[PDB]
Amino acid sequence: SVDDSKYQCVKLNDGHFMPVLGFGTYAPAEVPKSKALEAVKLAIEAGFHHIDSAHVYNNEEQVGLAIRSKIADGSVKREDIFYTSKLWSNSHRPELVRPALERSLKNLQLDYVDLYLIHFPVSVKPGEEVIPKDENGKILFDTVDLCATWEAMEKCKDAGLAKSIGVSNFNHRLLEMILNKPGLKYKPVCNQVECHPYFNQRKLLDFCKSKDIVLVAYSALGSHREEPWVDPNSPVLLEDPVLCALAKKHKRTPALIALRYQLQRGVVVLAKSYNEQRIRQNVQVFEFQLTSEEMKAIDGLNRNVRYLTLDIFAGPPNYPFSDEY
Ligand SMILES: NC(=O)c1ccc[n+]([C@@H]2O[C@H](COP(=O)([O-])OP(=O)(O)OC[C@H]3O[C@@H](n4cnc5c(N)ncnc54)[C@H](OP(=O)(O)O)[C@@H]3O)[C@@H](O)[C@H]2O)c1
Ligand SMILES: CC(=O)[C@H]1CC[C@H]2[C@@H]3CCC4=CC(=O)CC[C@]4(C)[C@H]3CC[C@]12C
Repeated sequence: SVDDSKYQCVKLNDGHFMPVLGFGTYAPAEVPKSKALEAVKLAIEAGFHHIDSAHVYNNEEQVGLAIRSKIADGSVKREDIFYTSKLWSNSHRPELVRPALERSLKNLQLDYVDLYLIHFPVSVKPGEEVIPKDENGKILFDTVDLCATWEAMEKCKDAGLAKSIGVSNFNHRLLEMILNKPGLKYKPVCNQVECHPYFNQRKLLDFCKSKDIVLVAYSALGSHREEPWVDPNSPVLLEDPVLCALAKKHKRTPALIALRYQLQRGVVVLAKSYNEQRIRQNVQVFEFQLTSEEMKAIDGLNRNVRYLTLDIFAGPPNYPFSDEY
């Protein structure tokens, strides 16, 4: 490694710096958790400085241990790790936001997260069930004002427990509601949403840019494809023939093309892998560049394919994916 003390970062609207390539940690239920531990250690070792998890992924104990293990063995300093967690929808009530963050931190054994996000804007009833249901099997939705959720998030930042705060799965209207909030103290630094060449989010992205909100792309390689979350007949992004042709031309891979596309359009990009080789491969995103004509060809792949509809949460007004953007 010629110089691993530096790496590519973007300045967020609160003055903190976010590494532009993030390691995704979600794995399907059939995968055991010891795997998350090793994969995060490998990611750190490969040069990932941004690590994305969430309370609901049920891996934070493992992800935390991997981070502390790599600090303790001298590979990395805490300040050169950007760690994201997320507030699950059964803790949107403002009184529960801080306890949920403290709980993440306790599982992690870290003093702070770098970023805390409202994970999804549809609230469900508080309690131990992450998806609470009634006698008829219907989800018990909760009526919570997310402005009040945001205010509690602001207090977490002021207490130092989250260096930065942001949102996920917010649409144009929901972001406006937060930006116009009475007494707003901190804008969200980011909106983490699904983004890839079949769903390139240009309209939402331009809106985010106009407000200096960074868009953070998940499922940027086409998603984990885990049923029932993702339909098995959705097209497989990484078999796209334009992506494959650019990959061959560049002597890279479809995945790397998909990742590089996001970097060049100003998006911070996540990439999940629990495989040694693919983990290292994904860091190659910084070793080549796409021309304007290649970026235009990738822009032309847009085709309204949303892998993660999360339509179990459809119905309430805060369900984000029924508006155009
Ligand atoms: N905020 C939200 O609602 C939300 C939703 C989804 C995800 N996320 C975050 O974003 C992350 C990423 O999204 P995602 O999990 O949907 O998946 P993703 O990153 O789009 O895609 C990852 C899949 O691609 C594979 N892969 C990785 N690198 C590859 C390469 N070089 N070549 C070929 N295949 C490769 C992985 O398999 P191998 O593992 O076997 O390599 C994995 O199955 C999550 O883990 C999570 O942290 C957030
Ligand atoms: C990572 C991801 O796409 C998110 C979207 C919806 C989330 C799921 C919501 C339902 C759920 C309930 C559980 O008890 C385990 C976690 C799961 C299985 C969640 C895993 C994280 C999911 C799958």
